[PDB]
Order: sequence, then structure tokens, then C-alpha cells
Amino acid sequence: GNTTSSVILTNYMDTQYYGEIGIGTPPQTFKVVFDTGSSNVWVPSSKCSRLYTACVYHKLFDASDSSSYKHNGTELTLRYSTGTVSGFLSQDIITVGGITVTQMFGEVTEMPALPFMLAEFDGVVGMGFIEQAIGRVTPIFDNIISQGVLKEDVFSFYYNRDSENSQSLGGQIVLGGSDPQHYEGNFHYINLIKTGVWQIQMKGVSVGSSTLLCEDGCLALVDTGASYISGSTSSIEKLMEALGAKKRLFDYVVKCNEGPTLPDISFHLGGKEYTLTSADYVFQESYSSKKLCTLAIHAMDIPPPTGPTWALGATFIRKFYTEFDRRNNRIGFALAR
Ligand SMILES: CCc1cccc(-c2c(F)cccc2[C@](O)(CCCNC(=O)OC)[C@@H]2CCCN(C(=O)CCCNC)C2)c1
Ligand SMILES: CCc1cccc(-c2c(F)cccc2[C@](O)(CCCNC(=O)OC)[C@@H]2CCCN(C(=O)CCCNC)C2)c1
Ligand SMILES: *[C@@H]1O[C@H](CO)[C@@H](O)[C@H](O)[C@H]1NC(C)=O
Repeated sequence: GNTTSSVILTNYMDTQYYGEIGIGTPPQTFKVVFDTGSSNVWVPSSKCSRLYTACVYHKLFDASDSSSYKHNGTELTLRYSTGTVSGFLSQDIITVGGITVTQMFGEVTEMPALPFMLAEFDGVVGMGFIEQAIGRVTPIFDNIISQGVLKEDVFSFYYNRDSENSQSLGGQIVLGGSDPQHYEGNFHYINLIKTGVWQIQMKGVSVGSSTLLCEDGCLALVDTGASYISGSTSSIEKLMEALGAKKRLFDYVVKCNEGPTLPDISFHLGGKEYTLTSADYVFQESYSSKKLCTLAIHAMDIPPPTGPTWALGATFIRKFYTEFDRRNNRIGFALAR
């Protein structure tokens, strides 16, 4: 084939990037996050009790309104860092961009308020490998590859910086290739450690001059569903001490006036230095010395087998356009524009 279709993404406050998919005949519409760190598709179900307030606030799939719906009913539970959604498997036609596929997805009947009552999106489209798929369900990019329509068996991500009072493009994913209008120069490609997870070798993490962390190598999950960069608690505690940042209940903060003076943070991937300046990783709402500003970095201890591992999320992808290569099992990086 020769198709390279794209999906416009919305940017809610640099922490939630979501686009649209359509499920069923006629299509039912859902805002969903495209997540390279999970491998299942799920949307809230009409059979979800209104006791769950998330199911009152979000859009629900109604199986009985779709002629292309096909019942399965097998129970499904999805484990995340924050917790758990639960429900049953269903099958229907799913449209994403110009591509339509028959997909097995989860109809979710238990959505906890923490965190989904803070989600501007409805569900998740997992972009990982079948090795991580609960129920061993075939992931959606697998079925898309099966259609022989993509120009190349790749997909790529662009996350823009949030613009207030402007209609700037929030984000864009491309199925089948990459958009040169949103990256300059050529891709630098880094092979996966193993098929089954969008994870690469990392050789060091620098706070300015000194290689403070990960000197003998660590892991880096490239996670399009992660809002912040994350590392192990041990690493992040050392990183924040070097930055002079204080911890609150939720976030790591610095005084807003001191933000731009913070040293760069460099991730050593594929023998190249991927640097994020304080202008890249600090939510700079003000410059007042009597106000604290959030860093887009926090600790998340990911358990075996995927972890311990860093997660390069939106904080990282905002600066580096990312191409996920299924055919050659690699990840490409190029400076975002
Ligand atoms: C998208 C999947 C997901 C899972 C769990 C929680 C959330 C979530 C939420 F439900 C409400 C608000 C915020 C969030 C997140 O911040 C992610 C937003 C969507 N992703 C995105 O746009 O990325 C650029 C999560 C809050 C807890 C920590 N976290 C994760 O662990 C992400 C895991 C996804 N990869 C497996 C982010 C999202
Ligand atoms: C804003 C403080 C904070 C710190 C850490 C986590 C969270 C948090 C949460 F506890 C539950 C759900 C969602 C979130 C966040 O989405 C952070 C993303 C999770 N990190 C990640 O990617 O892990 C892998 C926040 C929810 C409120 C808005 N937000 C901000 O960052 C607001 C900062 C702007 N200040 C001006 C995200 C919030
Ligand atoms: C549900 O899926 C499994 C395969 O993953 C299949 O064996 C079973 O028959 C399906 N259920 C229905 C009702 O088709």
C-alpha cells in the first residue's frame, strides 16, 4: 500500500494528548489517548453503573446501537500504575484516521474516580505489542498492519507545546510514516532491547556537566501515554536534590523565579545527547520568587518485567518527534518543530 493517514490530537495543558476514533455502525465517537506503554483498546461501556462518576462524565459505548457489533463477553481487567479498569471484551469496527479495522476492545464497566474523573479523554488505544496485551488480544496496529495498507509498518508522534489564545495544532500521530513538516533533520534510530515493548537502552542521565545517574546503563520506555518523564524513586530523588527541587504531596517544585536558572537534563540514547533545558521541563506559570512551579518529572517505580525503567513521556516527546518502527524494531528521534 501507500497510505500514511494522520489523526489530529488535542493538547489539554501539556498533560493530556488525545484524538478521535469511531466505533461501530454508525460510528460512535470517543476521545482516546494513544499509548505506546499499553496494548489494549478500551472505552467506557453503557453497562457501566452510574455509581461510577467517571461513567457519568464520559461518553459510553452502546453495543445495541451498532449493527457491526459482535458479542464476546469475556472478562477483562487492565492493570496500571494508578490502578485498574475492568469490563468485558467486545468486537466492532473501529475507524482511526482513514483506516477502518475490526477490533476486539474492552467495554469498561468499572472506572475509578481517581484518576479517570480528571481525564479529558474517554478511553485508551494501546499502541504496544501483543506480548503485553491482556487476554493476548490482537492490538490495533497489528490488525492495521494486517490490512497491507500502510506505506510503511511504522507510526509516529508529535506533541506540541500548549498555546493559550491560539489555535496551534495540539498534536498529531501518523499511521504509516512521519510528517516532515514537524521534524527537522534526519531520524536517529535506536533498536529495541527486545520485541514486545517500546523500550531502548539508555547509557546515562546528566544534570548539566556531571553524569549524575544511570552511569552503567538503565532502561527507557518511550511512553506516549506518560505526561511527565519518570524514573525510579532512587534516581529521581538524586535528580531532584541536584536540581535543588522540593517535593510536595503531588509534584516536585522549585521557586518560579529560579526555574530558568536550572541546569539542563540530558539523556544519553544511542550515543547521542538528548538535552532538555529548564524551559522544556518546568511549568513556568509565573516568575515570582514567592510562588512554586511544577517540574514535569516525577518518580514512578515500574515493577518487573517492564521495570525498573525510566519513562520518556510528553515532556520528552514535546522536543523530539518520535517514530515507532515495527518492521525494524526501532525508535527514531528527530528534533520537533
Ligand atoms: C492514558 C492512560 C492512563 C492511565 C491511567 C491514568 C491516566 C490519566 C487519567 F486517567 C487522568 C488524568 C491524567 C492521566 C495521566 O496523566 C495520563 C494522561 C494521558 N496520557 C497522555 O496524554 O500522555 C501524554 C496518568 C496519571 C498517572 C500516571 N500516568 C501514567 O502512569 C501513564 C501510563 C500510560 N502508559 C502505560 C499518567 C491515563
Ligand atoms: C500537578 C501536580 C501533580 C504531580 C504528580 C502527579 C499528578 C497527577 C495525579 F496525582 C493524578 C492524576 C494526574 C496527575 C497529572 O496528570 C500528572 C501526570 C502524571 N505523570 C506522569 O506522566 O507519570 C508517568 C496532573 C493532573 C493535574 C494537571 N497536571 C499538571 O501537571 C498541572 C501543572 C500546571 N501547573 C501550573 C497533571 C499531579
Ligand atoms: C471470545 O474470544 C475468544 C478468543 O480470544 C473466543 O474463543 C470466544 O469464542 C469468544 N467469544 C465469543 C462469544 O465469540
